Amino acid sequence: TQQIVPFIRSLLMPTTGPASIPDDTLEKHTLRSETSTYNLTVGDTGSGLIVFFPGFPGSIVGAHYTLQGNGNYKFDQMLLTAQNLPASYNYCRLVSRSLTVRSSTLPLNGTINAVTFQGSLSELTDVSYNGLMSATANINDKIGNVLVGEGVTVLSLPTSYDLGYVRLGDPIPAIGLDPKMVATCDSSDRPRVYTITAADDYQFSSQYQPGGVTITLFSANIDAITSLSVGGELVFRTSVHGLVLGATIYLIGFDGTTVITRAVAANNGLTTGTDNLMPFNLVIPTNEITQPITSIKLEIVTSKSGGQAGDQMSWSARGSLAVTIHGGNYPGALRPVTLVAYERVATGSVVTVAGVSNFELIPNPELAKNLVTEYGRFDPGAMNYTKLILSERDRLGIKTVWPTREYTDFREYFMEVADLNSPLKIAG
Amino acid sequence: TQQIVPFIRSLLMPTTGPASIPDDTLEKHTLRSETSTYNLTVGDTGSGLIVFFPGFPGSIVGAHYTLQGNGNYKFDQMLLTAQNLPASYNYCRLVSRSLTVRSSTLPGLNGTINAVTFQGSLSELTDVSYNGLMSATANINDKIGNVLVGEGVTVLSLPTSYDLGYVRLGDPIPAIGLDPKMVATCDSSDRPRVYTITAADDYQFSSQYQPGGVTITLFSANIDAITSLSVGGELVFRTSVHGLVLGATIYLIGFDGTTVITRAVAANNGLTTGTDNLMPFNLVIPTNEITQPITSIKLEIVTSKSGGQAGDQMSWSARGSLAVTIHGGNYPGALRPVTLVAYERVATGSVVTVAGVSNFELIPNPELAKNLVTEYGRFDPGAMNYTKLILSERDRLGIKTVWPTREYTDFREYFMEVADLNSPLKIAG
Amino acid sequence: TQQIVPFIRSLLMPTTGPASIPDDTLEKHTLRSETSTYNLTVGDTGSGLIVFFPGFPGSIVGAHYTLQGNGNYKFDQMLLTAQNLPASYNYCRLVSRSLTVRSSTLPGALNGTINAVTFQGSLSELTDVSYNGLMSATANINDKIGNVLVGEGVTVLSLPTSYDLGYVRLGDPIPAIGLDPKMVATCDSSDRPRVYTITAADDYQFSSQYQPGGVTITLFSANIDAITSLSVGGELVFRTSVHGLVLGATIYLIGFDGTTVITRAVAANNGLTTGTDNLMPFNLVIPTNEITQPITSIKLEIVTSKSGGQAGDQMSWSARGSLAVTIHGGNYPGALRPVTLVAYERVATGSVVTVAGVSNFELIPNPELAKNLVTEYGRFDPGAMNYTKLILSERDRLGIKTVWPTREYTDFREYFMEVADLNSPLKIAG
Amino acid sequence: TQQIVPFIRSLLMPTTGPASIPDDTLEKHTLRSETSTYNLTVGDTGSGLIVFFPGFPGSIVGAHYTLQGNGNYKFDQMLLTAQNLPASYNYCRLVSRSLTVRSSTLPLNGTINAVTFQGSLSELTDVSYNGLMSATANINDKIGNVLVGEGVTVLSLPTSYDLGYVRLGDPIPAIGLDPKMVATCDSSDRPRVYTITAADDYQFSSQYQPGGVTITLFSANIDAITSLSVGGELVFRTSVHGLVLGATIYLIGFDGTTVITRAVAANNGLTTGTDNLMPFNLVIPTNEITQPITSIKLEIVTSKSGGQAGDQMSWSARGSLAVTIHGGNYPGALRPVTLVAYERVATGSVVTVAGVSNFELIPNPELAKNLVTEYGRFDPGAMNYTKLILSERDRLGIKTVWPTREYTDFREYFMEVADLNSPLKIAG
Ligand SMILES: [Ca+2]
Repeated sequence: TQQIVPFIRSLLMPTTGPASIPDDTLEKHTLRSETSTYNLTVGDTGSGLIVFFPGFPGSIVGAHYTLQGNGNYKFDQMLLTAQNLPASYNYCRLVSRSLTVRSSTLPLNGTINAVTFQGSLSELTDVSYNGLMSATANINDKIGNVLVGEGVTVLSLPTSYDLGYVRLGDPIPAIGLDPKMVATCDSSDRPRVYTITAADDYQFSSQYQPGGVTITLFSANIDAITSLSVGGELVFRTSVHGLVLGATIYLIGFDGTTVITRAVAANNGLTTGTDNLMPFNLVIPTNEITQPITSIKLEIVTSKSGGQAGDQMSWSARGSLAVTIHGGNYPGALRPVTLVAYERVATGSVVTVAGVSNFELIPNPELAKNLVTEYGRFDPGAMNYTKLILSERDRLGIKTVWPTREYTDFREYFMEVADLNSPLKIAG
Repeated sequence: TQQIVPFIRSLLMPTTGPASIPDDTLEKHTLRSETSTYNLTVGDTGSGLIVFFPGFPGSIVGAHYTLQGNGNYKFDQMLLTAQNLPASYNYCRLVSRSLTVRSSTLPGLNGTINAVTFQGSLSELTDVSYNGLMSATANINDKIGNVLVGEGVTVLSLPTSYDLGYVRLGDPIPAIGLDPKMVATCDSSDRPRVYTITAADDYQFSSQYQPGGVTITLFSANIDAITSLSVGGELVFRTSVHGLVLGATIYLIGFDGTTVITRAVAANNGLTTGTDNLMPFNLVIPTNEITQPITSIKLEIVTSKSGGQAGDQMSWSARGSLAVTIHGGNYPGALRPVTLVAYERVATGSVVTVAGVSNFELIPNPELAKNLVTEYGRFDPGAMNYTKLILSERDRLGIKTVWPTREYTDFREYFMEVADLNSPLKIAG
Repeated sequence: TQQIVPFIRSLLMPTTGPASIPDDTLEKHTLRSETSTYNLTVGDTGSGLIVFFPGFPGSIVGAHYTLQGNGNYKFDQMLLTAQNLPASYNYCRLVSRSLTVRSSTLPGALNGTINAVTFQGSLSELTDVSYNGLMSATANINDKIGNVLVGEGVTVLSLPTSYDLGYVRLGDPIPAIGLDPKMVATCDSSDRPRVYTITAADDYQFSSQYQPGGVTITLFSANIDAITSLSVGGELVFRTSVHGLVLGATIYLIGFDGTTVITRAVAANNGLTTGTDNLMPFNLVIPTNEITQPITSIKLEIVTSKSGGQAGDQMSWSARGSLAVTIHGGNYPGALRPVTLVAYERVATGSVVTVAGVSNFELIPNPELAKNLVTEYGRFDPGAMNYTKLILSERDRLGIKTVWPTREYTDFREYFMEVADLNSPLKIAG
Repeated sequence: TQQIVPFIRSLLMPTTGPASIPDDTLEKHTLRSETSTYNLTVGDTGSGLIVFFPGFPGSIVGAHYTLQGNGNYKFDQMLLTAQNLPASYNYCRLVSRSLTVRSSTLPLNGTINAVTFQGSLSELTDVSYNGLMSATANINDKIGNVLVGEGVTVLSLPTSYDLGYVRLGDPIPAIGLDPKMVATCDSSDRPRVYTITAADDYQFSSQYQPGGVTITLFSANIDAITSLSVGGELVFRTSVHGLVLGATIYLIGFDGTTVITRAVAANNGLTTGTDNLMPFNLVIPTNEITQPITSIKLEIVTSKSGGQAGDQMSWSARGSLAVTIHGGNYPGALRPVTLVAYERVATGSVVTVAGVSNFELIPNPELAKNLVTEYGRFDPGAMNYTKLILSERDRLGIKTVWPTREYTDFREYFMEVADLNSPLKIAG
């Protein structure tokens, strides 16, 4: 520390403002802060979960779920940046981010457990208040039973530097006959791909039914916050004449709710002694994803034209599908997740979220006319200092989740120099 | 500056030759320069536009458009590297590049130049007129106005990110096939760009019967492509009317409004009542089909009926989104920064001369690799820090992406004041 | 060199253990070593080829092929890491790797030599893979070694092809339930895909007389590379003047040994209508587990038959379209790219060619292991990367090879690594 | 640089005058400069090509070709030294050379592309204005789209030192009955040899023709500016009686034009069941070569004494030829070539060439009576300095082809000491 190092200051105290990442990604950019402010209402059980995406390169900060009588979560709302970055910028990179979670009202209130998990949302094996505590072995990535009144601070720590600029989901110039037409340029670099072999000569056998017989061929945990696509093909064989197949893909939210439902093939006759192809050509736009996607499943309906008492409908199925979630493997886009769980909070009280997110940004064409961009400030040793700090993360006690009181202490313990500027004022 | 720093020299004075980028991308490579030389002819209006892709990792340097009586641009030709890199190399990275635009011959001084570097791809520019260019950036060192054509302009490529991966060039891959016109390449793929177009969300179509059908343009959207791309996704059609037949075509439109590529996506396609009718998109567009930069995509649909009469009212509902993936499209330099050089008031028939040097890190193809030694880059510490410092002070140093050539020449000699032979190595021991 | 530099030590002497790569990719990770041990049996010809993927970010180390009487190679087995990384970890980055190849046992035989090269391309890109032909795959003298005695053996050392690489997703199983026992769901290496584009036809005219059973053609064949999952997309469009033509089409993915690895019917029994486009879409996804050996080429066959049929019937169609073969994470440096070939010949039939290696990784544990596996940011030492850059910059004058006569590598180890100095007065400090 | 180094000065600024090459070739010699001055006229297409032989040890500097409507070149003239060195000197060595090409009149004018190619003229795969640019990979051996008004400077850079003295094509004392008798002593050291196996049991078969049937047995690219010879033998076998063979060798110029035509065997009966020899004993003197030779071809005429409708004439041929071009492999004699191409220059305008060539020379016997010769000035470190400079050629930007403006700048940037001579004038 001398004066200090703008980047370290920004990284460890994001509410302080942005600084350019001192890596090798030399783009002309501009630096911005976006606040997040939410007043969430506590449900009947007095318990709930905030899912944060600490590294998300853009306006999505997290999602809030209330816990219900029956032990299920129920989606409340997305937690966003104050304004929608893709409306003004085309490219983006996360510099630093911190969020504060505490109670503000009562109609004192319970406790908080928090973890930073090194995987995407659907990968967590246990998301209960208590179960959170073992999502990492890292002591500085979990905090237990912090009083809600005092609150918790979530600090975003890096998962890789020299990251590319991410395209935001920015609207692209387009005209179309449909009012509800939407055209964007999506986060794409570093896609995540899931491959699901749904069937390898899977035999299906069942008696006839008016209305048909529905099965769930598979269900698989995947993650998506933004646009994705499904490709691939199932091949069906049969000895039985006049079978008609229906198939639907469901994308399921964290709360078990159907987020998206897409008929992949409806009313589709099967021919005897031939391959019957069922292609998958799904594109799911960002705006359709009303809450984080947590799993994908495929249902198949089998029915017969004629039909009787005992008819026995049978088919064989083979094939694999590929689920590409665009930009999904970009560190921060899905990957690190910070869960903040609260319980025993009085029903009707307010859980207050306040955060600052800092970005390197490239303006969209209209803003670029009035927004000057520059290469980052050069200070050598900024990156080495960051590397040193992170290297000593555990001995320094630099947490991703803090009791706010402890984070406040840390701020003043660190940051003991901010020294005006000695004789520039008297120099010459 | 001590002696100097090969990379800085190469970056600021590309005509000087190549140097390895001093980042962390440690590959065994070889360093090469490729010249670009063009003598472009000025059209009737005395006005035109050169689109440069200053950061393009490969042989595509830009494109020339003439401006026409009716105010439209008309494509002239691609501006390329002297030789086709993908014929000899498989992987590539741009080190540095500069280009010069000026007039040489006058027919039996000519006008002015405006230039900008725009931080987006070609189709993203809101205004591409000679005058309108000047506001594409707010950055004073990324625009230059009313430079005399005789003196000319210098385009200097400034970085948009280091630690970039090697890009696969569009290199031919060994292949045999029954078709003479068969082409197999391995394309720039890393860092794709993806556009998502929701063309319809229960869009109702309604119209009276027509012999030959009724054609509509469902959507049109600005996209960018110079190299291979693909279109995926699906539209779903519903209808109450029997015997409707659908035709659908995708058009990829050039900067000059011209159709570059036209692909029937579904021709003659009967719609069944009370069911989803699927129209999949499985398009792959190879690089060699893209004769000029793609600027927009549109989809037309033809609706016709088997029978047909006077008043028949054909109706359908449509739902679905498409995804346009342009391979390696988000790789910084591949589409992103664009430098426009516009000229006007140049006498018709005069020559606008382009001369450039492009510098590359390259990996040879298998046949060349047998005779082309590759190495890790020369190590000099502080090269990257010095680059970072220079760029950090870009504006106070006045390091432009577009220069009046005279000012760039001055800068060269102002900078580069040491190139000092090599003092007593010659007398050492 | 002072003490030394853990990373350089790991890079140049991988059997020594792992160290964090001193680049800018700051992830909380853990460091691990995985051994590779194989005892390969020499075939009838006394000759064979080991294909190594020195930079592979994961458990695939290489593949062994024996050479046969007829001059063809025949796949033996994949060479892997001791345990399957994707079963325990989700993300991975290669730190360093070295492998040893030597004779250990013989029947009865005093012959046997190794030629080896590191080729800066993927397997299918090599123009000549014969024992002798290897020697010209690079011009780099420190990337080839010739006629090393098999008894002494060869050392393959993995040298970097780029730092600041992203973590690669391993082919890790993803939680899934399904009606099929043989159901498999993974999250694959995807970042940095490789894409091949094949224009299979541009108004290609087909013409042939009728045949019971049909007339099969190979429309195209193209060299591609795949070790892990890939997909095929695109479309062919067929036109015809002849009524009642039925088309069959199959894609074959062919192994290095000319053997069919994967065969997928793309369209079987498919009637063509007169005066219209007839679409043949490609919607293929090939999962990793189906790829039993490295894929070296792709070909498409088309069968043309007619419902009726007679003596002279002349079946004709026109075809247009291109396909795209995406191999997931294929362009990630190391995934396909550098290949080291170790060829042996004149080894006595029935003798053992022994492979021993160590691979070092930066790893992120899967959710179950993450509960008990502490992860950290890498040890900071400044000048580690500069020192690496210096070393590599002077690679040729230092004689740092990717393929060594083992005896020469051993000498190099002791020539380098002349300081490992205990730790002077910490023991007496205060 | 101290004062400077005469040789480096001469090498980098040839217009400055000659200096002795500081190698080990210690001959008593004399130093001379010869200018080259040409005013070339631009043809109909406004386009043309100047071929320079930058290293030529003697009076041949280059050749000018105009480009024609049909895309062919047409030879204009040889570009020579001001006076014919072989008339006055017997031996010679090139020290340094520079030439300038620019427009001097109009009847504003076009552009120049230039390259130095490390091979002889006929070896260039592409000689078009645009194609030139890829003849080398060396950035300092090519220059693109230089304005003709400003012009280009060609600088000759070494291709080997410790070269022998070359015999010029000097006239030798001789008397003869023929007025047109010419006797010279030619550049011979380091011959270049081409070997052409024209036939290895090549079967010829064709129907009879009054006047015969002519074939071109082979055509091969070779290079010659000065004297050459053709040796070797073809052997013909046949089953057919009364066949008569004619054979002619053509040496073809760069412009596709026949430079030299020599009947090798005219009217030559073939005997059945025997080898029929056709020897090659050609000597081509320098003075017959009116423009650079670019290829050699051999035509054979086959005719029959009798002759009818269908007669079928057949022969088998075997043998190889050797083309020796005297002194051809002497570095500079054929080897490096610098091409200066211009286009878009107005028809009728003058392209002006001005150059200086510097030589080490040994006078002919008559001049030797009045021309003092000496061993070169000794300065140690001259050669090391040259080696250093050339070793750093690319970082110093020492080009073989320059935009003249850039070369002029270089001259004044270099050559910053030429310091009179401080107190010799005041010494003692
Ligand atoms: Ca870096």
